[PDB]
Amino acid sequence: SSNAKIDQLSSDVQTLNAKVDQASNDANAARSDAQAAKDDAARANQRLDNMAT
Amino acid sequence: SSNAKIDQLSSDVQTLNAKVDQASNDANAARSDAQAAKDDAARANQRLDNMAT
Amino acid sequence: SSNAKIDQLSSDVQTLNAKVDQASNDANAARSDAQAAKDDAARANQRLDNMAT
Repeated sequence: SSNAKIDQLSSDVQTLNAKVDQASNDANAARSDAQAAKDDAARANQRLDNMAT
Repeated sequence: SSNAKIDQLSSDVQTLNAKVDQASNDANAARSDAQAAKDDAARANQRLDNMAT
Repeated sequence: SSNAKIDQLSSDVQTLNAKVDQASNDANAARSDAQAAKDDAARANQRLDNMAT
């Protein structure tokens, strides 16, 4: 049914919106965590580099 | 065409579902990897902190 | 309205496509950054491991 199909698509879209917003949250969180870790690892390696002296 | 437009939207939705599920996989993987790296960098810095003594 | 609802869904889909592509970019970037950080932290810990000797 045309109306039935439109209604199913409306629900599908809402479900996708929720999934999409959640994927972004996870991605932004990951972007953040990765940035912090990359900096902290860079810091540990700098400290090691200065160890010879 | 109404039916034609509905059919195109149905296909678009399916494509988005696949893209959405893939973005979540990448995000969750990244969240995991970042957590592990942040911990490992934190560990390296702790070991360095204890180096003075 | 059937046509009105179809038009709203078309716009919703386009918005989701943009959000979906952006979430993937963030996720892939995060995957990359996390990989680099995990390697750099692993490197710092290896260097520390060799410190005893």
